[PDB]
Amino acid sequence: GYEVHHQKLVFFAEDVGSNKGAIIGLMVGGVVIA
Amino acid sequence: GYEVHHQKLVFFAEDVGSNKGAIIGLMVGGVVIA
Amino acid sequence: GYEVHHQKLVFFAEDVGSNKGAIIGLMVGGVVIA
Amino acid sequence: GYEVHHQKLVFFAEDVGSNKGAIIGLMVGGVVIA
Amino acid sequence: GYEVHHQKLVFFAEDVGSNKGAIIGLMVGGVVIA
Amino acid sequence: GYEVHHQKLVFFAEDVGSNKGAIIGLMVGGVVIA
Amino acid sequence: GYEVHHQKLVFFAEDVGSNKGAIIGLMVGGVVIA
Amino acid sequence: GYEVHHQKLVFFAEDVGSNKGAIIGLMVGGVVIA
Amino acid sequence: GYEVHHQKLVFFAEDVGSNKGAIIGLMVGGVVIA
Amino acid sequence: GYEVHHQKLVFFAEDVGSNKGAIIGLMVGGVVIA
Repeated sequence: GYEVHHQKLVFFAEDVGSNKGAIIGLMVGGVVIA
Repeated sequence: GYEVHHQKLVFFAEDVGSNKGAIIGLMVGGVVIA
Repeated sequence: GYEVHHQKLVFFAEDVGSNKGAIIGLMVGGVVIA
Repeated sequence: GYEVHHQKLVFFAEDVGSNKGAIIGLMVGGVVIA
Repeated sequence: GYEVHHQKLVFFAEDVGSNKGAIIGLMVGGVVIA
Repeated sequence: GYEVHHQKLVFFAEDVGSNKGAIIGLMVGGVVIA
Repeated sequence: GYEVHHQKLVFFAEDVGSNKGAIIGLMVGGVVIA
Repeated sequence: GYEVHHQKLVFFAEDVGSNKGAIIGLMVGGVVIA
Repeated sequence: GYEVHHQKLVFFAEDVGSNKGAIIGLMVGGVVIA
Repeated sequence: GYEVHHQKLVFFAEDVGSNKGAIIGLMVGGVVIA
């Protein structure tokens, strides 16, 4: 018998304020210019 | 017997205020200019 | 016997206010100019 | 009998303020110019 | 009988302020220019 | 001065033959039974 | 002066033959039963 | 002066034959039963 | 003056045959039952 | 003057045959039951 519970993944846990750049959770490939 | 419960994935957990840039949860490929 | 329950995926959990940029949940390809 | 509980993964635990660069949780491949 | 609980992984535990560079939690491959 | 060119994203680069299952490029939510 | 060129992202580079299961490029959320 | 070129990301470089399970390039959240 | 070229990331370089389980390139969160 | 070239990252360099379990390149969070 197996169980997994109350597992969490959070990228940004708290607030984001006044960014003038680039904020990305998960990026796969691509180009980011900030 | 197996179970998984109360699993969560959150990119942005708290508020986002006054961004003048680019905020992306998940990006695959593409170009981001901020 | 297997079960999965109460699983959630949330990109933006809290409010978004006064953005003057670009907010994208999921982006695949494309060009974002902010 | 096995169980795992209250396991968490957090990239950014506290707030992000006034970034003018690039903040990425998870990056796979790609180019980041900040 | 085995159990694991209250295990956590945190990349950035406290706040990030005014970055003008590049902050990445996990990077696999890719190029980062800061 | 910045430029990005000849960037491509391809889900299936070569041919698909005689599938009796389910082939999906991008899936968001939903249920797939194959 | 910055440039990025000839960048590619490919999920399946070669052919797919006779699948009786499920092949998905990118999956976000959802349930896949194969 | 900076440049990046001929960068590639490939999930499956060669052919996939006769799968009766589940093949996913990128998975974010969700449940996969194979 | 800086340059990066001919950089590659490949998850599966050669062929995949007759899987009856689950093959995932990149997985973020979620539950995989094979 | 700096350059980096012919750099590669490969998770699975050779073929995968007849798996009845779970093969994952990169896993972040989540639960894998094989």
